[PDB]
Amino acid sequence: MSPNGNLIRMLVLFFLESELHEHAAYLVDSLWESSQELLKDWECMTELLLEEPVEAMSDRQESALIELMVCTIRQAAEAHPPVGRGTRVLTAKERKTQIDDRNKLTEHFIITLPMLLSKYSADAEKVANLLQIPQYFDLEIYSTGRMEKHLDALLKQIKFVVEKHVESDVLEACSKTYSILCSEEYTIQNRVDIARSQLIDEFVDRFNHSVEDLLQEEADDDDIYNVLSTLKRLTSFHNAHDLTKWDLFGNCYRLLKTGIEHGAMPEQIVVQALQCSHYSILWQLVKITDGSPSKEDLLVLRKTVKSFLAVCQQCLSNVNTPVKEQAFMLLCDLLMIFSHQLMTGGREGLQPLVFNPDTGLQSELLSFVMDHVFIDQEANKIEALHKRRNLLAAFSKLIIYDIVDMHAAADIFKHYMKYYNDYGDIIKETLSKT
Ligand SMILES: Cc1occc1C(=O)Nc1ccncc1
Repeated sequence: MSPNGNLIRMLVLFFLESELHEHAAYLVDSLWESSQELLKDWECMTELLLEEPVEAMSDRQESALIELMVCTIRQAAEAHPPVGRGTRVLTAKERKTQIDDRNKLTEHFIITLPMLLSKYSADAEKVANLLQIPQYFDLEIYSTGRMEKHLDALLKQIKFVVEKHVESDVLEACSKTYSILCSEEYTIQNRVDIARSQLIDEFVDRFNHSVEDLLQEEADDDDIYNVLSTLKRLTSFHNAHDLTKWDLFGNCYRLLKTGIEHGAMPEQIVVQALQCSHYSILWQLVKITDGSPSKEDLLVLRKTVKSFLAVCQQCLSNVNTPVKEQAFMLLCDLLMIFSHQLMTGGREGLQPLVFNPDTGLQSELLSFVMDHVFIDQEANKIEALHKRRNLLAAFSKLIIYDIVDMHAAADIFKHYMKYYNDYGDIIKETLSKT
């Protein structure tokens, strides 16, 4: 009870103080054969986190307990070592345990996860880590346990969280949590759908008034905060939720047009308005793949796509390189999606939606690569390199399927590989003689 609480308090200290385990997931996995009983005392944990002391817990150790708690909850639910330690056939008794564990952590965390979110509402890192939990719930128990009350509680708290936060980690964690609760059962489906589309509506109104405030305006620092703040939330959700019924593309399109014309739109507002527009378009495509869509259906989406390909192209010329990257990424996505590939799986109705990038665009997709993939000059650089890598791999796809001139490409890859082709073999010797 407090005998387990001491063992957990010390286990959190051995993790932080000793870089003998870097990764929580890996620590827990290693101790799992040997200390399963302790690592699934979930009441003991939620207690430590929620209770006031009689030695108090410091911000950093709390964070660590929460991260270890989630890792235990996974390993119990999945009943297999995490990604990186995997090698998968359970015995009668292993399976029987998995079922009993899942029941325990669900019954428990349904009750307690709302209270954890409550208490730690402003700690983005903590909230995002906590919201990884419902994915492991036996969601049917929101009916079985007559536990309707606690589902309202969770939803009340996910509201507070979205209303308080703008970090893309938190928001995404909030979007995924809805997707999980929202479609997993029918019993609960209806309830969640309502909470969601209320949450949305509130943020579309704010966004829309915020858009108007800004474009009508001299433009206040607040005018800029309000537009961005709301957009971010809607962009986050628009990935896994189909918000097409609210014409978001419309207002994003204006934001982007104003930033090109008068050239004075904040860089984060542009990037978000780009991403949000893209998500608008993919969900427009999905409805039009699955329906039996008419002529005008197609042609109205086409104009939307060309008017947007235009915006992304123009946005390559934005001063702020983050814009350029977003611009580029969406161009290299969209040009691939709205290729002739779109007439695979018998879907040759979609011919009018196909796009071939003109010369001027192809040349600017060659530009960016020389200017922003292949550049002259800690952990911010290994993360920066993997991105230019993705920007290039996304550009690679366009070259292979002849959507940009495959020879103009090759000549840039020639130019920058020059020293590998000129002096590489003489480097080869070196790393076999030293
Ligand atoms: C670091 C590196 O990256 C690519 C090539 C090399 C390289 O040549 N390293 C080296 C040269 C001479 N002695 C020892 C090592």
